[PDB]
Amino acid sequence: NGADQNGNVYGRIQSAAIGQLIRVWRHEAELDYQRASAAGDHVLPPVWANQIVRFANRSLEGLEFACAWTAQLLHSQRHINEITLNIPANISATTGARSASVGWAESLIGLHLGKVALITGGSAGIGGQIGRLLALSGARVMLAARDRHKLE
Amino acid sequence: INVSTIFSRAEYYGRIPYVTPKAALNALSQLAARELGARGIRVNTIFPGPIESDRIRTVFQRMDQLKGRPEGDTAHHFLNTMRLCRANDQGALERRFPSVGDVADAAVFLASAESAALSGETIEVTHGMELPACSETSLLARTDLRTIDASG
Amino acid sequence: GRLAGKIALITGGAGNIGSELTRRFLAEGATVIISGRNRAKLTALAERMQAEAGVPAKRIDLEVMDGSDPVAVRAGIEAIVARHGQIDILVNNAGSAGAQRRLAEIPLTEAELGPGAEETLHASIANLLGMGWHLMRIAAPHMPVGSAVINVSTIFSRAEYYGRIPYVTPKAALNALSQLAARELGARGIRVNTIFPGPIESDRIRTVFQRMDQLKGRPEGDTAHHFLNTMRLCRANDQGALERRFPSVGDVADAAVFLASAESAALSGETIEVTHGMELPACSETSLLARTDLRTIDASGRTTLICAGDQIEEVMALTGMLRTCGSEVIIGFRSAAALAQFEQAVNESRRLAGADFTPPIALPLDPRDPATIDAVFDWAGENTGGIHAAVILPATSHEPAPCVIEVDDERVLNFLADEITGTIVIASRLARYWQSQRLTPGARARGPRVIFLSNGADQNGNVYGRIQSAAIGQLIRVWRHEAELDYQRASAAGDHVLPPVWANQIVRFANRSLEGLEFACAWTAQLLHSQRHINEITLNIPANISATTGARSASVGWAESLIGLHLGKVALITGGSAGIGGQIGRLLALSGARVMLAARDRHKLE
Repeated sequence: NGADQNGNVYGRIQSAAIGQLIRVWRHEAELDYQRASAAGDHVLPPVWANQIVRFANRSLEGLEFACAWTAQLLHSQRHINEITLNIPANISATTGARSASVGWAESLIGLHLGKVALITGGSAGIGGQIGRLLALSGARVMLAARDRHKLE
Repeated sequence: INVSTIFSRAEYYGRIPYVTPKAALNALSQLAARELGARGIRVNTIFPGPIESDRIRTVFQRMDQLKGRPEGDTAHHFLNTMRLCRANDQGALERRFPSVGDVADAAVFLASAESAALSGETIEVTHGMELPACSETSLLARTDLRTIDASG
Repeated sequence: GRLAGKIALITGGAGNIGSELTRRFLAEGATVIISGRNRAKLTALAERMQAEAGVPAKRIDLEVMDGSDPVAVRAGIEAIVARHGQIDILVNNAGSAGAQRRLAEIPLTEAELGPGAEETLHASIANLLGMGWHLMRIAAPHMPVGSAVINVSTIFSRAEYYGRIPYVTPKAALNALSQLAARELGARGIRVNTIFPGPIESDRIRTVFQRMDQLKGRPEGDTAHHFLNTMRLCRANDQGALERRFPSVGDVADAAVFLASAESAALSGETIEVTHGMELPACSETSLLARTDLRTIDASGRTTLICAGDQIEEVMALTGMLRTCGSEVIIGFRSAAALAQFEQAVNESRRLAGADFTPPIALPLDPRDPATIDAVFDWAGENTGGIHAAVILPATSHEPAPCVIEVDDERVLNFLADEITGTIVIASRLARYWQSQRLTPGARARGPRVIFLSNGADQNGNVYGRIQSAAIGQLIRVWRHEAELDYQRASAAGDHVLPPVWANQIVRFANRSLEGLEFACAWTAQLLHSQRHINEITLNIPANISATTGARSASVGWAESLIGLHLGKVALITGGSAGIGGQIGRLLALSGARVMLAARDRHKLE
């Protein structure tokens, strides 16, 4: 039930049913894989299944976060012992950033944390770009130029 | 008063059509209690464990063969899940299956006016079955999608 | 009668609900031994019971007893078992109203007892948590097979029950004690059960709700109206109208008769709530599934206070991970001996690391002595500019007795005095300090952040950790409500005060991994110095760190500013057997590109 902002009871009943199904299915696949390993047959590892809940979201960015975690659980090596994973009603748990995301800088932040930088003529152009981009890297920037409005 | 089964929250093998609808029934019981509170009808749920019967013995043997395990391991495990001992016919304390009379006494408790202040609660006639009530978490951190490769 | 022929003793029967329980139990043929601190009240209850219900004197006994003293309770239990031989029903109902004051105004000593206060924090904890513990401990050796323990807890042990921490925290601790005592007594064949009555219709609850009304700065009846809204059921009144009101003592008495009788044999460790359908969050718990992003955290100008016990390793780790972010640290110990071992460890570390290793600033913080706390606060205010953040660890890291029922008295008194009372004292002092401060207009200052890092001890597991965790979690919930409403009142007054206190707890005793301590320290730093809010109270750690890839220490060093730079590319390097070719191929491989290592030698290339 990606459906949100209304509250659902059929959603809860579906969540309980699917969670029980996932639990019993994981147990089935696990013991089946041990049976196969005892038989020595090269068989696929146990089926790993999980559930992602969304109704418990009041915000807009819940769908993208849920899709990102869906891809994360699908593609990576990550395992989660619990079957049901709810989404917090307000995404104020890891900074904010909307789409965080990764694009246009993640290789950049933290490279110059702890430094102090004074740049001259940073009103616009290359000076503004270097000041801003180094500021995102974690240093403290001291923008000096003539026109006050462009600086602010 | 609805009689559900405790194995709706345990590792209960080979029996999805038996376990899933009962968990859905528990959720329906909670929601129906909420809705019928307004109209003034009390709703109560009971969780009887493995009750003394021939059918449960056949069920345990079936689980034993389907797991590929010697007979009695299912009984030993679910009896280890208990906490309580009751005096047997000879007065000795042992771990044994709860009887139908206990479930009947609890049910007549819930039905009668003596249980007026109870609504949507759950009582377990289980001799102390210790099972995980639920397995739930929340996703409080954003996804790291840079290192994910999904080729092929 | 269902209870005929059995020996039933009820603690705190001199009160309202206790009298109802005594009357109902005697109506069922049970022999009732009423206990209490006042001989006159028990005598009056016995005589009124005999006069009204016609009970023969042979079936009522008086045991004038101090429940908070284990030695006196032991003597009384020996006397009662000498006079009767066996006890069948143990009704744990006694308790006090507790100090109805805020954390910033809670009484610590007898000299601080103001108007409206009947006892101190220590007295409340002794009269609510420890007394039942001792009662079980010395009753069970004399409880025959088939006996029953019924303890009447309160549903307000899982709600925002304002202004009454000494009344709510020991009750949650008592609930945890009830579960674990039921688990252990299952081996001895004694059932243990718990009742959660909601608000109980009486003058006591009315006065309590009124006091909450003034202390909240709210109109009369707001608390009663809210708690009436929290329930589901409506019952027919004396006029037949279907209305919501508090459940009566008779319903709780009927539940107790059901549980005490053999009809409830199959019930062990369960909970029945006579609440007309109370709607409260059963628990607030999550798990940490992703590793910390510590790169963006800057802790300049902040001060962190570590209130720790005898564990040196975790203090070292916390100090290191805190100096990673550049925050200043102040450290206090509950015992001077552990401070001496800390000094010896610091001496060894300074010898090994040379002169550039700065020794941590060490001070004493004994919870029993407010003077040490005040002195450390003044020292921090004068040398570092005030305390901004606090982490609190348990009183001891040593493992308590593996059981809860065979432990001796001195150990129980130690755990009661330090892990429960001391934590509340430290929290009260911290709240007072942080609420005394004022802000200069136009400045955005951050609210205090408090982190209780509980039994980090792993690989063994223990029940005292669970009890402490429940107590601290309820303390955190009620303290958050306290600080929230305090900030609302302060803002209504136009005063620039510090933002509301944000407290959280970190549990570790479920983990089995070696890297658990580093992960917990990293999450402590992240929760302590970032801008983030986690609305949950307790945050457990996964038992095996297989939640986010692996990587051990992930960490950040030597790679992260380069990973993913050239994703999706294909690169062929020539002559990459060793040297600059090997380095460039390796680092590009970490960059997210696909590498074909080409050179002459097979062995070096492989």
